[PDB]
Amino acid sequence: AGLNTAAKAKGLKYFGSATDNPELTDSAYVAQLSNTDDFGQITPGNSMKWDATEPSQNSFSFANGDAVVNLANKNGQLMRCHTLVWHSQLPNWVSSGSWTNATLLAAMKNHITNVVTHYKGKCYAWDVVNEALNEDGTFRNSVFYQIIGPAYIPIAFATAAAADPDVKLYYNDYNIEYSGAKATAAQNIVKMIKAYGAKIDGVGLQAHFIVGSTPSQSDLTTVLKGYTALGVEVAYTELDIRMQLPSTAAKLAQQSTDFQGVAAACVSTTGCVGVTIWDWTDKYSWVPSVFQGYGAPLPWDENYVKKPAYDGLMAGLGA
Ligand SMILES: O[C@@H]1[C@@H](O)[C@H](O[C@@H]2CO[C@H](O)[C@H](O)[C@H]2O)OC[C@H]1O
Ligand SMILES: *[C@@H]1O[C@H](CO)[C@@H](O)[C@H](O)[C@H]1NC(C)=O
Repeated sequence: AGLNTAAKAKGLKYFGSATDNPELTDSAYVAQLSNTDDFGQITPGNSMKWDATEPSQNSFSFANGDAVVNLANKNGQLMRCHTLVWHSQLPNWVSSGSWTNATLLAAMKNHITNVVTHYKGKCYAWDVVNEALNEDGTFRNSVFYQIIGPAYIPIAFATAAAADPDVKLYYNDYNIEYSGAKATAAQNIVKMIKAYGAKIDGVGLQAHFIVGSTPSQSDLTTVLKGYTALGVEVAYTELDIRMQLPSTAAKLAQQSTDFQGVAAACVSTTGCVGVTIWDWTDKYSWVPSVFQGYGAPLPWDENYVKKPAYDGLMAGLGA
């Protein structure tokens, strides 16, 4: 009957979607987000990030994150929880701080423990560290890397695992879905976390792709299997396939095949537990405001009508 039923028929745990709190007032939107034929899983796009959950040091704020969890709960949908440690969407107090390793570590760990404990039992997975890599596979020079060094990564994982030993702990990034230095470096992150003795369960592959320039199914699959070989699971976490505007029939058809290969790569890899799209309607995509001249990235259009990419996903899921 839909993306989520099809995914689960093939052994995935879910097909899901991100959302954000302003969208939850739109009844037609909510009705489709709440359609469990299509979505068995939800990710909050913004309300579990650091700025949203710890706007001042030791002063936590969960209303907006909780409202997304309550909608998934109402629907019987799983949650992915996103994201504990990331260089973006930090509150001023983190980015402007005069830190030592000891004082930043205490603040980071306190952030993790409080947010993960708050959501204990409520998340299928956490994206514990997000976007820690440069494109060449070096570490991104965030505040956390500059002050703490590489250890911030395993320390973050270990702190999350202490707070909630059951939730799947993921490393999440973009441009780690195709073969190259960045994906190799993401494998090396998995290895490093375990060499520290810390827990990592999954690799999250954002999958912000471009129509006509999407990784092939074969390379996607090689990359997925390069992570599952390490003894972790994998998921596509933020799938969207942005097109160079204007939209045309031919671009919409290409977009379909591009989405199809992503779904099919996940099915083909035992250990790929699911796909989440970064919202589901073009109306609410983050893409146009960030990638100038691109848009129409999702399987429904801006009036909530299915595009050819819906069918491409269904075909890649073998439905
Ligand atoms: O802020 C980051 C964006 O930079 C990231 O942009 C990448 C750039 O490389 C490719 O173009 C990839 O397709 C895009 O998504 O996307 C995640 C976001 O948080
Ligand atoms: C910060 O402290 C931890 C020990 O808590 C350590 O693993 C790491 O090397 C330190 N980093 C730096 C840059 O001093």
